[PDB]
Order: sequence, then C-alpha cells, then structure tokens
Amino acid sequence: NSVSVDLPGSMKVLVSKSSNADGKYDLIATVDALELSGTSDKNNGSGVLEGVKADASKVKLTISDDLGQTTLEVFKSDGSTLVSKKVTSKDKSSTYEKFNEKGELSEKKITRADKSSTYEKFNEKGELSEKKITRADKSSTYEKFNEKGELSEKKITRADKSSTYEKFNEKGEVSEKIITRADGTRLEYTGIKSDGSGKAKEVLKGYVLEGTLTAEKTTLVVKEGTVTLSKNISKSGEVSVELNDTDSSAATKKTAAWNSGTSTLTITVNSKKTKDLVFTSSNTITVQQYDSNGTSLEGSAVEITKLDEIKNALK
Repeated sequence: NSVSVDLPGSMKVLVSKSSNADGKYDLIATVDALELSGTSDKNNGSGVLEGVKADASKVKLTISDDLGQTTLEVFKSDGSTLVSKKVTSKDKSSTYEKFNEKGELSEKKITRADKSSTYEKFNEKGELSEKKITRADKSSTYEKFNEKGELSEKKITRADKSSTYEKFNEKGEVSEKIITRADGTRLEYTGIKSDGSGKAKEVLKGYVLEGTLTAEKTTLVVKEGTVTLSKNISKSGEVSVELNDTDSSAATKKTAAWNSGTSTLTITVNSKKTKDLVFTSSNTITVQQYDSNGTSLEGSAVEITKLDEIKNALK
C-alpha cells in the first residue's frame, strides 16, 4: 500500500503506492509519537505534513523536493509563533533551535556531519548566556556569561576527558578551579586569593584529602598522632610525598624517605623499615608491611579505599 522513505533526521515518511482520489499521493510520518499527514504532487516522499498536539500546538514537517533537507517546526496554536525548529541536511548536519514564550530564539545547536557542534543559549534579553564548542575529537570549551556579558565560568575539556573548570570573580580573577584527571579523580581549589593561594581538596575513590594551594604547589595533609603525611602535587601534576613525626623517642619515631622512581614512601621506626606506601599512577594508595626484621616486604600490598586506612598506616 505504502512505500517507506528514509529522510534526514532519523525520520521516515510513508507514501501511498497509489495516487488517492485526486492527482496526489498521501503522506504519513510519526514524529515524537504524533502522527503527521499531508499530500503531495510527487511520490518520492517530499512535501509538507502537519499534525496538531492534544494541547493544540501545531507541528509541521517540510521535506525538500529532492529529500535534501527536512524542517520540523513546532508552533503555538496560532501556527506562527515558534516553539522549536529542527533542520537536518542529508549529510547529517543539523540546526536545532528552541524559542521562549515570545517566539524569540533561546537556544541554538548547530551540528556538523563529523558530529562537532556549537551550542548557544540566549537570555530573556537576546543576550548570549552560554556557549559550548565541541570538537570532532570530543574535546570542548564551555563558557558562561553574566548579565554584564563578562565571563563568569569556563571549562576546557580534553579528548582524554580530563578538564579544567574555572569560576571568575568581578575582578576577572580565578576564585575557584577544578582539575579533573583522566582517571576521574579531581583537585578542587576554592577561596583562591589574589596571590594564587587557596584551599585544596583532592577527591579520590573512597575518600577526600584536604590541604592548601600555593602558587608553588598543592599540599594535602593527613595527621595521625604526632605524624603528619604531606602529599605535594606540582603545577604539572607530579606527586611527591613526605612524612614528619614530632615524637622525640628514638624507639617510636617514624621517619620516611620518598623514591620518586617508584613513587613509594618507605616508613622506618627504630632502624627497621615498617611499611611502603605506593602512590600509583591511577591516584590510589597501597600499603604493604615489612616482616619484623625490616628488610623484606611480606604478604601483599593492600589498596586503600577509605581515609581511616591511611591513618591506620601512620600509627
């Protein structure tokens, strides 16, 4: 009875095999579970189809004469005031627009055949409030603007899904910064001052470490008893670790040395190695004990999944 035709925009149109009572072919398509209908002079699938939502919104599909382009418009019941408009080309490039209660543009997304896109939102004044550019490798830049058109926030996402997000104050200074690594862990910096110093939080799997940011380095700090562990992170992200114990007793005091070749901190008390804390490439920490002679590692390294286990290692 019908021939199904595939169109730009993952749409399908059904064309009657036979002409109807007139010199015309009947067209039906379902878009978002609303059936649209029309009639055309041609039997290729081109034409205009229309339907009406339950709430009296008018939906109009226009398929170009050569099937090179489809336009799908949703209007208010007046049939003129736009609610949304989607234009797709055969080469899979599209333009999707949403409109506010006035029928003025409020969002626009333009997608190219390679899947890169640009997205803009406009405020109730027709001013740009957000913009996101996504590249073919899936890297992106995202910007948000305030009412003065000043940059309020920016996020740069790399192809490996690592990212740097910044919030800016009215002096144009970074007040907050979040660095997300490709492993998914994050460094969060808040309260950034004019000298580039602030509070620092490292968000790891199962726990969070807290410390401070200077222009020189981030330092995260875990304290247990008289022992303090400091994880330093350089600007380029290199981790080094140190341990200080205030214990004055030669019998009990911990000291540690860091091997940056193995990313391992080895703790000694009373002349024997006691444990090795390895800071792995996936930003996790493992711990393994030396046998009571302090000269060989025993058992197996254990991956730390909670903050209490790091404290327990510093006992």
